[PDB]
This record gives sequence, C-alpha cells and structure tokens, in this order.
Amino acid sequence: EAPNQALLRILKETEFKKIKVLGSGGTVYKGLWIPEGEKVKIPVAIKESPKANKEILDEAYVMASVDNPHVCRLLGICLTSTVQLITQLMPFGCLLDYVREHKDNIGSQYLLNWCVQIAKGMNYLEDRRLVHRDLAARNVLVKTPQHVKITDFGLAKLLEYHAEGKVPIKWMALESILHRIYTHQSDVWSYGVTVWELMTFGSKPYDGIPASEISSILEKGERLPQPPICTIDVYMIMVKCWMIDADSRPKFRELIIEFSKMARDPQRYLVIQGDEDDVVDADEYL
Ligand SMILES: *CCC(=O)Nc1cc(Nc2ncc(Cl)c(Nc3ccc4ccccc4c3)n2)c(OC)cc1N(C)CCN(C)C
Repeated sequence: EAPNQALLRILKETEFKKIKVLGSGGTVYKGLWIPEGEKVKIPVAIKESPKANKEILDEAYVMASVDNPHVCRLLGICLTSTVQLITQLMPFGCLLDYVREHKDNIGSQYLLNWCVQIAKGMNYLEDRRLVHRDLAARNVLVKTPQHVKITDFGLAKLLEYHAEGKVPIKWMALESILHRIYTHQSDVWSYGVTVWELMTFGSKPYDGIPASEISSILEKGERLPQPPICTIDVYMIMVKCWMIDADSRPKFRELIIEFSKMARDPQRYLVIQGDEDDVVDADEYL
C-alpha cells in the first residue's frame, strides 16, 4: 500500500467555546473552535478508560485519511483526559431524523440528490479501499438540505474482504450476517437499505422482526417492500442492491450515474403528493 501521509491535528482545549450537548447515551457536544490568532470561529461537534481511547483514536485515524465533499471532515483531536473527536458541525442533524421531521416538505429532487451524494461519498471511500460497515440513514449528516455527508467511521476497515462482535443486522448483507464477510459490495447492500429509509421518510426496516430472524427471512428470498412513492425504476435499483450474488449488485460508480439521470427528471421517478462576524464553516477553513 501507499504511505498514509495524513496529518493528525492536536487541538488545545482552550480553543473551544460555547459547548452545549447535542446528544448522549459517549456524548456529542456542539461548540465553536477558535484557532488561536486566526480571527475565525469554526462550528464543531465534539465526541467524547483505555478501551474507549483506543476505539476513538481508530476513528480519528480513518477520518484524518479521507477528504471528500460527501465525507465528514475531521478537524482534529483533543487530549484532555478522554480523547475527544472534533469534527465539522452538521447543523441539520442526521438524515434519519431529518426525513422524519420534514416528511411533508421533502420533494423528489432532494431525495434523488441525496442518493447521488451518498453514492459519491461511498465511491470515494471505495477508491480509498475503505469499507464503512455501518452505512445507514442515521449515519448521514445534513450540512444543508442540499448537502449531506457520510459520518460515523467507528466500524470502518481498510482493505478482498474483511472478517470480523455486535452489528446492525437489518442493514447488513446476508454474507455479512452468516459468515461475517464485509466488502464494498456489502456496503452496497447497506446503501440499498439506506435509500429505502429515505424513500419511506424514516421507516424502520423489518419493523417488529427480531434481528435473529433476519438471516432466515433473507434466505427465503424476502426483501423490504416497495415504498409508496417509488416507481419501479427506483425500487429495482434497491432490489439490485439486495442480490445474493455480491458481484451482481450495482457498483457505487453506477449508482451515481443512474440516480443522477433520475435527478434530472425527479417527478418521473418519485411520486410525492404536493411535490410541485468571523464564523467560517470547516469546508472553507483549509
Ligand atoms: C441522528 C442524530 C443526530 O445526528 N442528531 C444531530 C446532529 C447534529 N449535528 C452533528 N454534526 C456533527 C456530528 Cl459528528 C454529529 N454527531 C452526532 C452523532 C450521534 C448523535 C446522536 C444523538 C444526538 C446527536 C448526535 C450527534 N452531529 C445536530 O446539530 C445541530 C443536531 C442533531 N439533533 C439535535 C437531532 C435531534 N436529536 C437527535 C434529538
């Protein structure tokens, strides 16, 4: 492989301010990163034992090694006690909560554009030989309603397959459930489930079915149902992401092309009723 010359930035605790809690259950805070002597305020998210410190530094390693407009930005780490992961603040939350809270106001243009942007981010990760292993609507953050990015690389592995603990069964490819193989094509399966989440405005996949039953359901040939707004063109793409033969599933490069074609005439492919001073974003602080 090539030498990973990415830079790991160490940030002083004295450079962070206005810290409020965004969510917990670790904890994630919202705040402002003010680099000393820079006249710049960066809206940031701050994610917070030896085992906890090892895993958070693994995610810091991954996020420092990726740079793409549709992959979340790592700004640095802070070595205060428990290691803190400092990333770009995405002020509209995760896509899962966003489609649930704004169902009655999301048109076909936004849905298909999100599918394009997620596929662009995953295609970049594939270029970097990175398998996400946890692609889901909850792990796609919203910078603006027109710009989303993939997040949460706690399970990501650099690669061929990966052989592996606890995992999101209802988003995993069948070969990942049965024999624990993870590939870029197993990520494609998760992409199909993620699209199904968006097209259903936040429904839970296999709602009410225990995770221990998912592998037997998938082996029988059963899949997630066709969402009401989805034409057969869109649902066919999702079904192709859920093929048994991993090499028969679409490639991320191909998902970009197909969803971009659809985004040029979105109402032909999604049928939705009523469809007709010194603050600097991290994307501009290079
Ligand atoms: C799906 C939950 C969620 O993402 N909520 C959220 C997120 C942000 N913005 C943001 N920006 C960057 C990063 Cl790294 C994060 N990280 C994060 C991960 C997991 C998580 C779980 C629960 C709550 C927050 C959270 C954050 N997040 C944001 O910016 C304003 C707001 C929200 N909220 C408040 C959605 C509502 N909340 C889930 C109750």
